[PDB]
Amino acid sequence: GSSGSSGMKTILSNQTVDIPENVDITLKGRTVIVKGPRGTLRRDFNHINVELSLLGKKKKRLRVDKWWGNRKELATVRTICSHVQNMIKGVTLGSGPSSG
Repeated sequence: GSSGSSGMKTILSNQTVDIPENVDITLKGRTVIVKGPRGTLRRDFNHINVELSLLGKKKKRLRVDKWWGNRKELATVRTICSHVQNMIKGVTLGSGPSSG
Protein backbone atom coordinates (compact mmCIF):
# COMPACT_ATOMS: atom_id res chain seq x y z
CA GLY A 1 0.00 0.00 0.00
CA SER A 2 1.82 3.07 1.31
CA SER A 3 4.60 4.29 -0.97
CA GLY A 4 7.26 6.98 -0.63
CA SER A 5 10.93 7.56 -1.38
CA SER A 6 13.18 10.62 -1.25
CA GLY A 7 14.23 11.84 -4.68
CA MET A 8 12.68 13.17 -7.89
CA LYS A 9 10.66 11.56 -10.68
CA THR A 10 8.96 13.15 -13.69
CA ILE A 11 5.45 11.96 -12.84
CA LEU A 12 3.48 12.83 -15.97
CA SER A 13 0.09 13.93 -14.63
CA ASN A 14 -1.98 16.77 -16.09
CA GLN A 15 -5.36 18.13 -14.97
CA THR A 16 -8.46 18.63 -17.11
CA VAL A 17 -11.11 21.32 -16.67
CA ASP A 18 -14.72 21.20 -17.86
CA ILE A 19 -16.83 24.15 -19.02
CA PRO A 20 -20.59 24.47 -19.63
CA GLU A 21 -22.30 26.03 -22.66
CA ASN A 22 -23.73 29.08 -20.88
CA VAL A 23 -20.17 30.31 -20.39
CA ASP A 24 -17.55 31.48 -22.88
CA ILE A 25 -13.83 31.19 -22.15
CA THR A 26 -11.06 32.62 -24.33
CA LEU A 27 -7.53 31.23 -24.11
CA LYS A 28 -4.67 33.54 -25.11
CA GLY A 29 -1.13 32.29 -24.58
CA ARG A 30 -0.87 32.06 -20.80
CA THR A 31 -3.98 34.09 -19.97
CA VAL A 32 -7.35 32.53 -19.15
CA ILE A 33 -10.41 34.66 -19.87
CA VAL A 34 -13.86 33.70 -18.59
CA LYS A 35 -17.16 35.26 -19.67
CA GLY A 36 -20.50 34.68 -17.98
CA PRO A 37 -24.07 36.05 -17.96
CA ARG A 38 -23.28 37.47 -14.52
CA GLY A 39 -19.94 39.08 -15.32
CA THR A 40 -16.52 38.72 -16.91
CA LEU A 41 -13.42 37.46 -15.08
CA ARG A 42 -9.93 36.81 -16.44
CA ARG A 43 -6.61 35.66 -14.99
CA ASP A 44 -3.01 35.95 -16.18
CA PHE A 45 -0.41 33.28 -15.42
CA ASN A 46 2.51 34.79 -17.34
CA HIS A 47 4.79 35.68 -14.43
CA ILE A 48 4.70 31.92 -13.87
CA ASN A 49 6.26 29.49 -16.34
CA VAL A 50 3.99 26.46 -16.71
CA GLU A 51 2.49 24.16 -19.34
CA LEU A 52 -1.03 24.35 -20.76
CA SER A 53 -3.08 22.76 -23.54
CA LEU A 54 -6.45 23.28 -25.21
CA LEU A 55 -8.86 20.33 -25.23
CA GLY A 56 -12.29 20.10 -26.82
CA LYS A 57 -13.13 16.45 -27.45
CA LYS A 58 -16.73 17.09 -26.40
CA LYS A 59 -16.86 20.52 -24.75
CA LYS A 60 -14.62 23.53 -24.13
CA ARG A 61 -12.13 21.89 -21.77
CA LEU A 62 -8.87 23.35 -20.45
CA ARG A 63 -5.76 21.31 -19.66
CA VAL A 64 -3.52 22.61 -16.88
CA ASP A 65 0.08 21.40 -16.69
CA LYS A 66 3.11 22.32 -14.59
CA TRP A 67 6.78 21.42 -14.10
CA TRP A 68 6.45 17.63 -14.15
CA GLY A 69 8.27 16.28 -11.11
CA ASN A 70 7.34 16.20 -7.43
CA ARG A 71 3.80 16.20 -6.05
CA LYS A 72 3.90 20.00 -6.23
CA GLU A 73 1.45 19.88 -9.13
CA LEU A 74 -1.12 18.83 -6.53
CA ALA A 75 -1.07 22.18 -4.73
CA THR A 76 -0.55 24.15 -7.94
CA VAL A 77 -3.39 22.33 -9.69
CA ARG A 78 -5.79 22.84 -6.79
CA THR A 79 -4.98 26.55 -6.70
CA ILE A 80 -5.14 27.13 -10.46
CA CYS A 81 -8.16 24.87 -10.92
CA SER A 82 -9.99 26.55 -8.05
CA HIS A 83 -9.37 29.96 -9.61
CA VAL A 84 -10.88 28.94 -12.95
CA GLN A 85 -13.77 27.05 -11.35
CA ASN A 86 -14.45 29.92 -8.96
CA MET A 87 -14.53 32.35 -11.89
CA ILE A 88 -17.16 30.33 -13.76
CA LYS A 89 -19.38 29.98 -10.69
CA GLY A 90 -19.00 33.70 -10.03
CA VAL A 91 -19.89 34.67 -13.59
CA THR A 92 -22.69 32.11 -13.67
CA LEU A 93 -23.98 32.56 -10.12
CA GLY A 94 -22.69 35.93 -8.95
CA SER A 95 -19.99 35.69 -6.30
CA GLY A 96 -17.82 33.11 -4.56
CA PRO A 97 -16.44 32.36 -1.08
CA SER A 98 -14.42 35.58 -1.27
CA SER A 99 -15.21 37.41 1.97
CA GLY A 100 -15.15 41.17 2.40
